[PDB]
Amino acid sequence: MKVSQALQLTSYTEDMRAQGLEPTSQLLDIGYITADDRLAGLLDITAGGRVLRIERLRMANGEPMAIETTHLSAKRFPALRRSLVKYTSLYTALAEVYDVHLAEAEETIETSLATPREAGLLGTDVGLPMLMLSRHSQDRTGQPVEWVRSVYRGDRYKFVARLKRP
Amino acid sequence: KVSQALQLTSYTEDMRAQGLEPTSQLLDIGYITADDRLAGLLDITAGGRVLRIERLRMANGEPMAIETTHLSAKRFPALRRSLVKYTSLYTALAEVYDVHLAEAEETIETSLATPREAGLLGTDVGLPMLMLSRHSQDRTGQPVEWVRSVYRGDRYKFVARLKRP
Ligand SMILES: CC(=O)N[C@@H]1[C@@H](O)[C@H](O)[C@@H](COP(=O)(O)O)O[C@@H]1O
Ligand SMILES: CC(=O)N[C@@H]1[C@@H](O)[C@H](O)[C@@H](COP(=O)(O)O)O[C@H]1O
Repeated sequence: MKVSQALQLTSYTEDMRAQGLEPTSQLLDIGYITADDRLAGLLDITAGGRVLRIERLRMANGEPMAIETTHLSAKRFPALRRSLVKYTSLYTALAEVYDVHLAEAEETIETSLATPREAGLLGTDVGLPMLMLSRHSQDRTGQPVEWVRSVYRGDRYKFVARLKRP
Repeated sequence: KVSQALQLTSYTEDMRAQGLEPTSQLLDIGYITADDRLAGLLDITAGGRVLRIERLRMANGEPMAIETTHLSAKRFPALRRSLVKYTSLYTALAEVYDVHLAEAEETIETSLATPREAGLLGTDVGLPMLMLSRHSQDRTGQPVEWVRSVYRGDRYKFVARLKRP
């Protein structure tokens, strides 16, 4: 009953088309923030630097799946906020508008509980275990492009990884 | 929350990969009968004998996970004393049986702690847990193990390196 998601450097839009499900999104909030030392180091920008923050509800066939909050350097991508009016896929926007392509990412997987707001958005009981993911991605020139923190419904997701003995 | 890269390594290797000292407690070990599910996973006949091993995993002495391992009993004679000997299942597999893991599929999910798990892990019933399953095959292409582990949600995180094909 859970979606089985392969761990791979792919977009939510790509992932849902793999599942044969229709991906839609709801822009919960978008705008600029000032980076603290942590976010500055992750995006290789000067402390105090401006960060585009994008928060989206990701749905599969109209049902809430996850809330994703993505962070990118506003200085590098000043027209990206506006460009997302035209693109549903962030990765597609980066490729077509800025010729930026992701090459490597580190993804972290943890579990914890949703905030009251998240639980309301996802339609889950607030006591439901959730899958808390982060993704730190870099492009083909080795520059960090995004830092993403996400909350995936614990009752709808499992992740799958292929392991190899080195 | 302590980090741990997803790759085909043992608990022992992963712990020594950090500065953490791995210890385990053997909770139980015994034979069960395989249902169709397990029989398929281990490539034995339904009704076949499976060795189930239950271990408590500690990092620097603090309880971290309960790990339940399933293997074909017929394939691994004297596995119990061999596990006592080497402590690492993977070391035992290599040294005793000349069995070497080549590939595995790992599943990562959430769950809630059962009363048994909460008691063993010194935590609360209903604490969010990370539930990981590993299905591994050896260099002959044969499945070796099917493992299910429950990690304290407040103490563990798993890390994966992604690269675009
Ligand atoms: C790691 C994670 O939880 N989600 C990633 C996220 O890092 C990325 O920003 C998004 C872009 O999807 P889009 O191109 O469809 O907007 O795809 C994935 O879902
Ligand atoms: C959920 C999982 O992947 N558990 C793996 C398990 O499949 C594997 O049998 C175990 C081996 O460790 P050991 O040699 O006993 O120290 O390492 C665990 O981490």
